Amino acid sequence: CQDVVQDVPNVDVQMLELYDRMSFKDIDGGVWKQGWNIKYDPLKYNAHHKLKVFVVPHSHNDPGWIQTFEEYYQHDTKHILSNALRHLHDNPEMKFIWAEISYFARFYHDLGENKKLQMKSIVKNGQLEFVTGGWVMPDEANSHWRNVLLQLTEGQTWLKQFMNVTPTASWAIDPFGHSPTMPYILQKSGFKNMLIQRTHYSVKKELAQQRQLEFLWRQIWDNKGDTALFTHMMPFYSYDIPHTCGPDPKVCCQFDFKRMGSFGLSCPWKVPPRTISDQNVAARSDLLVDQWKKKAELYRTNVLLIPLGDDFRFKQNTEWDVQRVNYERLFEHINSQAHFNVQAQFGTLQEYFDAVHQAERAGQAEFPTLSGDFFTYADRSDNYWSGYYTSRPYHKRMDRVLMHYVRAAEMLSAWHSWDGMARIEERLEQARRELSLFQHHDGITGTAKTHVVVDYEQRMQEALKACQMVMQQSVYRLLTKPSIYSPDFSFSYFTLDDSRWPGSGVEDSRTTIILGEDILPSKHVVMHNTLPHWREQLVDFYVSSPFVSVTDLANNPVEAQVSPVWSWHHDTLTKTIHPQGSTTKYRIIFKARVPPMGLATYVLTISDSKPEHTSYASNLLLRKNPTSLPLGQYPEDVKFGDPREISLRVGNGPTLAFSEQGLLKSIQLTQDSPHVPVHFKFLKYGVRSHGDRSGAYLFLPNGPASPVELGQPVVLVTKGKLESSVSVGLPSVVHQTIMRGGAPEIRNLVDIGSLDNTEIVMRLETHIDSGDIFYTDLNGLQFIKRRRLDKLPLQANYYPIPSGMFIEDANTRLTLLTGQPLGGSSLASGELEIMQDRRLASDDERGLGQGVLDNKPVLHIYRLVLEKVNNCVRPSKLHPAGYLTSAAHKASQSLLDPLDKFIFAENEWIGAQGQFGGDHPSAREDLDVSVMRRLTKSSAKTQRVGYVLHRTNLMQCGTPEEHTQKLDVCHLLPNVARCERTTLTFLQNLEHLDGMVAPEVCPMETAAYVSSHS
Ligand SMILES: O=C1N[C@@H]2[C@@H](O)[C@@H](O)[C@H](O)[C@@H](CO)N2C1=O
Ligand SMILES: CC(=O)N[C@@H]1[C@@H](O)[C@H](O)[C@@H](CO)O[C@H]1O
Ligand SMILES: [Zn+2]
Repeated sequence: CQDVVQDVPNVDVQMLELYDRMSFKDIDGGVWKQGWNIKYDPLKYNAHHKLKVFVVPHSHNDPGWIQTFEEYYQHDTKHILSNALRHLHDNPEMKFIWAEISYFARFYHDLGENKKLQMKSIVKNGQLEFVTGGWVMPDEANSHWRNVLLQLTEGQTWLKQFMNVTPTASWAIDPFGHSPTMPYILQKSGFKNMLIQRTHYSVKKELAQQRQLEFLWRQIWDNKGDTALFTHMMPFYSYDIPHTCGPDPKVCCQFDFKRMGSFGLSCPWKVPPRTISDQNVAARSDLLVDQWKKKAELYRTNVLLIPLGDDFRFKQNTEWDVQRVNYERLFEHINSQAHFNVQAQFGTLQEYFDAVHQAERAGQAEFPTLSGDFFTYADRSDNYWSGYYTSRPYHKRMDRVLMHYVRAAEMLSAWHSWDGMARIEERLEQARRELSLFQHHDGITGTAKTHVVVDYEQRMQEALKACQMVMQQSVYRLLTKPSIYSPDFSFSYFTLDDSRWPGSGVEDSRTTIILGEDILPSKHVVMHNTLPHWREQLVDFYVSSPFVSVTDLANNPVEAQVSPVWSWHHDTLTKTIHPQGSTTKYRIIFKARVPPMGLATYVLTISDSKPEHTSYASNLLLRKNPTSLPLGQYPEDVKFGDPREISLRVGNGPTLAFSEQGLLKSIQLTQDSPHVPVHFKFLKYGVRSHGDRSGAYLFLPNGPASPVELGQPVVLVTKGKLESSVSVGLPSVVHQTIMRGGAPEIRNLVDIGSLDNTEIVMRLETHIDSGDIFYTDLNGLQFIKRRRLDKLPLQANYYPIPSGMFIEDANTRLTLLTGQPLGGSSLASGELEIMQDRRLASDDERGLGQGVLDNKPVLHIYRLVLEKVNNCVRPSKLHPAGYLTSAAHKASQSLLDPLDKFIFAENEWIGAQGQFGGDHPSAREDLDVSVMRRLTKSSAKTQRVGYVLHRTNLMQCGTPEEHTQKLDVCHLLPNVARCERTTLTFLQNLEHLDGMVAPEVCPMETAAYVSSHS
């Protein structure tokens, strides 16, 4: 295993270092506004060294943006694809590339057999080529690597089955910034080449000047280079035709033949395109070839890539003709005029890459190596796209919840082969596809129109229902005596109970377990643990009585804690935000111990009085002029008091101190240790009255944030043996700090209401000597070192916080883990801040046509970990990466993949069993079975189950952490006949594993295996 901590990779271009050196000056470079006047030696080419030009026709189709997926399909895409089939069939030399498989699949299944055969033929002959082959062209900032792989697999699996092809070249022309997580996954999925476009204009200029636009992109910790994937970065401002033929858009626009009038399009540079004729082809070619030759000066080979397309292009038949015939005339002239020394033709992306590498092997070019990412993107001036790291936070949080339900549903149902009548495969396919669709760069990014966001939400809601159905049917089968099991595939044996989504204060949807002497004395509940190691975790349920006790299936009592059900209300009358307690609903909390990738059953029983093993939390409402708070049967009376600082400590864990406004002020790890200053504070950012306005994409603050006026907020303190908390009703936010014995959990019920042109940020102020350094993660896969640059505006220092961020000095580190992707940064030494929500009144001129005024209450969740790290073996100062500690990683897992809770629906569960998976290996803490999915339907003689195994890297800080069993995924199911290592998409076998054993992976490595069973 390569060491991912101690060896600083030696690369030609390291983005953090590059950023440190760059001046980022935004000067007018001429026709190429953000570049310079490119010059080339005409004698560079001759009959012995020609310029090979590949014009690649394409059509960018958004699976939702200003119209819904289905709306675009009916209005544009089905026509584009139908005419593409016709035109490519009739013109053998014409080419076309396609990226979004969600649309292709939607179109394909509506075709007759005659057309399906014609389609298979033009793909087979190379005219129609799929690039990337994912369900969508995913966002690369907010997306979790697990979902990026999910959507890639959904698209490629469909392609292999129906088109018999698997793309090895990726095309990403629209994501707003790019992440190294992509080459990571692609390289492990058979890819050999990739292309990106949206990168900071300053970076494009810098790399173009050194001809480093094509590079071998390796991971920041990879010293050997085995993760390297050849990458091509386009050099200009856009992927449209005016910005892809050469440096001068005024000239290139003349070669977009759809802009002549009848199509309702024109050239903003004022010179229209002109139909090519024998009388002007020489002058036209001279202009075009000159553009090509200038673009060619930016690359290292004599092979040039010229994309030809734009949004939803190549729709009308007349459009196909106008682009094809005119370019055909240019090619004939150019290719026959020796003095040009050019050979131009229509081609595909793979053809371009193949030619480049043939040149490379001929020794005409040596490519540079590069590590780092391409955030935060800016397309012009100070317009940085850091706003979408937070836009529509409700759906960003929903993405993470569905991510987990999909994993749990596929895993729980994978243990058995199911009858088609169970509709398991059906429901799972829908769930995977709806979540996959949302990975689109206008989905999770929060940059779509309001009705399109509603469509995505509806689709995800259906996906959640689908996973619940599969999950509960699975639990019933896994925990019911075989000879008793009698399933009704349409029946709900269990109901999922989720305490954090939509969340308290967002939607009152969780069911209360109703117990009563005259109705039902007890109820069975089941917990599921998707993680490959034993796990204990407090779980809670709503019960109709406070006198409830818990036991496991062996009837052993389990220590429990009952607390009231508190809900906050903005009191329209008194004009205050205060809590109300339930008088008929209570929360029971207890620790559930669940096997690796397994299940554990518990029983809740009612009694007339306080049961021996159940304690009751105390409650303190702090504020002036309080009123009574009755709680029905609740044993203890609520206490009151004037606002005052308070301190709490659950178990033998950390001691937390709070201000009189209910906000964290300090943390004391041990009774010896000092009270470390850790202050939570809420501030607001505004919008400029002059210049450009912030919108769904852009973050253009009107200076540093200003503190939110808190007034005298009401604070509620709940103190219990197992769980305690401090909640405060602040303007726009009900802030809660929960303590269960270890790292505290933070929950924010965010309701920005009608506060227009306001962005709410949560900041942590400490004394940590972090300087200008901080760390943020990329797609929940790796942590990259960031350096605050004062030479760049505030918004440029904001980065995606998909799962976590941290700051540290020689001895102390503060890590904030998130349960949803949001934007954040460290604007000053010792600080950390993350945006909660943003309501913007205007459009930010990027095509959306609206501001963001559809905010809705959302429950954001986090874990705050303060740790001493002076004893940890950390990377040297020059290393571009950072790594979490064991505690921080486990805290992240508690947020992203919590235990699942099921409540038995009926009154009696006959044949109920107490546990499943007790014999499953409890793997090392840094190892995870990211995906478990049965790949075969019941009718297959040889059953196949695929597994994706990921091992992160945790810092060694002096903790013995030992005794754990080896996990061999290939033996998790009986009767294994063979074990093979496959690409991450399970589509290609790479190794036949001897002994049928799947070996564990190295730190930061990800592997996929498929076990076959007879
Ligand atoms: O013409 C445009 N093309 C891209 C779209 O494809 C869309 O997904 C982007 O959000 C949006 C970002 O500006 N886009 C445009 O305005
Ligand atoms: C779809 C089909 O049956 N056609 C075959 C395919 O099975 C085979 O894998 C491929 C090799 O690339 O050659 C095609 O002609
Ligand atoms: Zn797009």
